[PDB]
Amino acid sequence: PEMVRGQVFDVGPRYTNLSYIGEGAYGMVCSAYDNVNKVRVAIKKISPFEHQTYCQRTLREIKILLRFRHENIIGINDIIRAPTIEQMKDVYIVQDLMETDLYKLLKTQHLSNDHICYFLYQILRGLKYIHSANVLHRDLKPSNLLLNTTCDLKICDFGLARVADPDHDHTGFLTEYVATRWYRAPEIMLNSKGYTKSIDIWSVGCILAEMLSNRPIFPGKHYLDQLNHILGILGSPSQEDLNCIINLKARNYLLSLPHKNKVPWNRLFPNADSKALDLLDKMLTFNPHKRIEVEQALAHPYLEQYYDPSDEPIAEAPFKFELDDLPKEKLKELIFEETARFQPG
Ligand SMILES: COCCN1Cc2ccc(-c3nc(NC4CCOCC4)ncc3Cl)cc2C1=O
Repeated sequence: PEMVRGQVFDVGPRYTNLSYIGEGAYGMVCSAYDNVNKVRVAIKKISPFEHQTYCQRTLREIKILLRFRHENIIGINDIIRAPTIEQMKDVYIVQDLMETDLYKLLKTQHLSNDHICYFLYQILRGLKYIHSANVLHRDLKPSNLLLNTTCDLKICDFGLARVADPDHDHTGFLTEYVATRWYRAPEIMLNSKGYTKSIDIWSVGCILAEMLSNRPIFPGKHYLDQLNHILGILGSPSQEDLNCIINLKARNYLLSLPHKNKVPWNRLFPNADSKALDLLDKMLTFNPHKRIEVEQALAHPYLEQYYDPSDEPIAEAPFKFELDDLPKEKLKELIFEETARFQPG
């Protein structure tokens, strides 16, 4: 076992010469040389077994990604874990290594309008597949959009991904939320658990805006500041949209705010393609029921040079619907079972 930044990476001898990439609350990613396929790969060490929530998220991530196969989505190529539940302290997911991500690219590179268009196309093409499986990504952001030197784009990090559940989307005002703050749709702060597909379209909207200027459109500094930033650009919600917010705490907060008029997109993005801003507007709609869906976004005139629904595949086996109540110890068993197919035996 090699250390990487203090963590044992128990993946050798097949995977050697490890370099730290990044991490999260319960895992670390490294590049590693695969001594079999003779390529570098990405390896995520996941260490979730001391927390039910991280176990839930580990099982979803693995189960979702094992069902998916698509050019614009990062798959799982191998899973390393111990041969018995007793000896299993971590799980390692092996994935295609990509050169960079959109976060790093936007900090260093101006994107031509043709690159923005192609990137957005690829995002939406992968998202069409995800949504067609009845899955939500729920943490779409530039650092989760990987790229290689030929500008192929793949969506990664399904750690917050969930099967859609729109009948249980309602919650109260200021309900805590885990996904990355700057890409949260307004309704998260108002009345939404983020259990419908419209949550991901908002994030893609934010990504498109950020591609146009190299800067996050809504960099909220804290939870309610995120909504402040959204309403500064979109302006005050209409009576009709405000009437869809039935929770009094949320509604009366909105009614307490000074009036704001809509900032026209062509004012924030003077050099942008007019069709790009027309799609941007439709993705960054305040009311989630009125917000554009993934297949309509693909059909938008901005993407006319790429749109080809016959070459925009859907999932063969969508998710049909309960791991919420299960303890740490039973989810470990389910993770062990879910990963059994990759064992030598
Ligand atoms: C612990 O997990 C948290 C959630 N995260 C974080 C993360 C980071 C990185 C990759 C990844 N990164 C690369 N290439 C790098 C891109 C940036 O620039 C250097 C190379 N290639 C394949 C993958 Cl899977 C995946 C994830 C992921 O799932």
